[PDB]
Amino acid sequence: VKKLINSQISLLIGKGLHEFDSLRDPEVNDFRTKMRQFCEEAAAHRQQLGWVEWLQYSFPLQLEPNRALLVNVKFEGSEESFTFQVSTKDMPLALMACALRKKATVFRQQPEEYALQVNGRHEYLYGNYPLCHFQYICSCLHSGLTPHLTMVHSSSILAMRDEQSNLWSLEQPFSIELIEGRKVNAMKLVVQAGLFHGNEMLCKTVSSSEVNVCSEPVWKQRLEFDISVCDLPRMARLCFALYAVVDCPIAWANLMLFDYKDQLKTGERCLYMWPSVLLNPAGTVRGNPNTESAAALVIYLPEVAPVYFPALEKILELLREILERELYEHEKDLVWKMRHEVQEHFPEALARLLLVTKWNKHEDVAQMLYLLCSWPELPVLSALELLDFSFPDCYVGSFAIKSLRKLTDDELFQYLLQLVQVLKYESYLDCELTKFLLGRALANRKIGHFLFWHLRSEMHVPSVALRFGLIMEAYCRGSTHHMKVLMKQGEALSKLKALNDFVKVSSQKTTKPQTKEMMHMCMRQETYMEALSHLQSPLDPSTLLEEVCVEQCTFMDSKMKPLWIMYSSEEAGSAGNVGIIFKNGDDLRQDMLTLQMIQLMDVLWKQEGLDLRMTPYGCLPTGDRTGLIEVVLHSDTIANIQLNKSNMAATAAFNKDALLNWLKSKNPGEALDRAIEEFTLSCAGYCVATYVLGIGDRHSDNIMIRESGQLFHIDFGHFLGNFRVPFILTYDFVHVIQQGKTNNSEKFERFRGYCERAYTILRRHGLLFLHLFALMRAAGLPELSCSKDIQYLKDSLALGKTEEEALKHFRVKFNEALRESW
Ligand SMILES: CC(C)n1nc(C#Cc2cccc(O)c2)c2c(N)ncnc21
Repeated sequence: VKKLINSQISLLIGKGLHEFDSLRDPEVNDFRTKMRQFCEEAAAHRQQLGWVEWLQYSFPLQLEPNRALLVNVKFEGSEESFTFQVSTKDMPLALMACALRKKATVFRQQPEEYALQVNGRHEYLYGNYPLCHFQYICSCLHSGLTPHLTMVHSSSILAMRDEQSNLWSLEQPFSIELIEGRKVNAMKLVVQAGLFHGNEMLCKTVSSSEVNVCSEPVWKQRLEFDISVCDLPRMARLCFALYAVVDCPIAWANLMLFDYKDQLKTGERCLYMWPSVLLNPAGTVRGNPNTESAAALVIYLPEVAPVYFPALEKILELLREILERELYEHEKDLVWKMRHEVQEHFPEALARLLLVTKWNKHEDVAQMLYLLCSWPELPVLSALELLDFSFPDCYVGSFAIKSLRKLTDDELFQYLLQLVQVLKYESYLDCELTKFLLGRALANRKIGHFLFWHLRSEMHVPSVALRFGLIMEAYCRGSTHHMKVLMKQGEALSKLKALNDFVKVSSQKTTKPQTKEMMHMCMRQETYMEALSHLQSPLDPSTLLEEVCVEQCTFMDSKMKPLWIMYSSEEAGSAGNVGIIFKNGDDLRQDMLTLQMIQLMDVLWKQEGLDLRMTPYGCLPTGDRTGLIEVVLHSDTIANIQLNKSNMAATAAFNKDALLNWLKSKNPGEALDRAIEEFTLSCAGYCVATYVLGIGDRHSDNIMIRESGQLFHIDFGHFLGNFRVPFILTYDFVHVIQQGKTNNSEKFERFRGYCERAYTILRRHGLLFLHLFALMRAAGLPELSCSKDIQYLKDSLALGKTEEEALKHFRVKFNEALRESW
């Protein structure tokens, strides 16, 4: 059985556990040891949780950032239900007392024993919050549906919990021996090295002699460095580039100069190199695993007598403000002199001072650290900054995790994406960020859910395979039940990948009706119906994907021929009628990120009382150029609506009418105004989000509308202006805002306000978006690479100007956009 588990993990994580031993690497060993233990202690705790505490682990609350409503409640072991009238202000408990009072009458005769389930979902309503505060009641009110819930008893939830059981001496210059290499090229070879502490180098770089592009090369030279050894900061990273010349790059490689156990390194090292596009401090510090086909440099670290980085005990012994909101040489000096007054009077300026400290003078690091040890904790926003590669020092990083523990789960969920990329910044395997992420992930099943997919989705990337594999194993050890649930998911994705391949081939030999019919047959096979049914949606674990409606599944006509898969649930009703789209052949990362940034805007907007009726649909990469998109139902592209067909509700005299005629046929009588309002509001959000993010190549095929009026965008392969992308106002939306009328500045100008509010709200959190993109640089995304891309955001938010100017500027942009509307 111990064998079984091991083998299911191997299958889950897409790499086999045997490959971890094979390496004969004790760092991997220790990581595997320490992390298993830690994780197992987390599951121990979980099986003693109170029933309510268990619910908070497994089904965390889905909350919003007087008036009457109708609710259906029912009990578990019965089909009989009651419909109570209540107030949106009422707590869940009030409902639960109704229900039981009704039960005790029809059945002829204790609220807190209970939680309410959303029917057909992994979703529960509990806590002291007005019904209307829950996303589910909230949502129910817009669409006009009546919430449906089930009284679940404490014994029934405990039954669930149950089921789920498992030093200063050395003053001479630093040097290595460059010895030999083993690749091929066209013309002379040369090497280049520099000692880096993150971005900043710690001395001028040095070089090789010229060696003809021959071998198999052999240098046997001490490369000597412009820095004394006793100065090397703890996170000294030594970086090599190998290229050729008469500039043509070939390979790079980095290593940490101390091992993971603080011991400085000697003697000889063989270096398996990574392929080129010249010196790459940001690259990983682990060798290329394709040792067969890769160039391997050999070097010799010269045993300097063991030696350890000194323990913290030892380190403990050993016109200001105007600039303080990129500073000159002297400006830096003042800051450093004032460092105690910075700690005492401006603790939030920690970062600007870290960047002034002299990472290549050991004495100064010792003093900086000495301050950091009594530095007050910082706001979440400031902590997010300290995580950047600009702050390699492990003592700073630890302080940043410390400051970040106060992240709520919802906040944590919000920035999870970037915290995983940051892992790519880590120099060793056992690190503060990992324990944190795994700890928080073992405390919340939703966090656990997404950490795992973020990790699984990158197992094809050689530079991260081992790091991520090791983490997913650890999670598994501390959550056997959840591992079974995710295999269920991966098994489904496995089938879609085979089904999607069939469809690509098929669709090149035959007609779309013919191919759809074969898909349906292939899906009807026992192995498929079994693998595609009765799972949690990898896009949102609280969504249950029950029986797949084969007759309703099909495929899109785009290049990669993505799949459209529908699902139903008798137990959830019309709420269990959800759909997912499988796509294989494209990078979904960029789209995912884009979608997370919109969702965040909507959060920030909502927090200031502005609801722009956004449609933040799920989009989740799962594997190599594979992942999942959420089906938004009851929607159609602008392009389709505008085909202006015959024998349709919507055919007018003028192509400009069609889209409004469409809103009309979906919304009879009085209800047309609501839809125009939902259209106007969402239209403003998308105009701002696309403008702020530099998204372009909007056109009527990749914009959609829901029957409610809500407009939203799909298919984002381009942001940050990577084809200055102008703000866009499309004439036919403008026509819808203006309720069909030629002139209507009352409706058109309310629309401008929506835009200006939305825009100015995001400037207030400009720095949260700058920090988040700074951390996304670790993703390797082609369109998020250098400083020019972040500048793009600097300029779109006018984050350097006062709010008078930015708003004035924005107003010129919007006007310009109007000119372009006919
Ligand atoms: C109607 C078609 C065009 N369509 N396409 C939809 C879609 C997509 C998508 C989103 C981001 C990236 C990407 O490549 C594709 C879609 C959806 N999500 N919900 C409802 N209908 C949808």
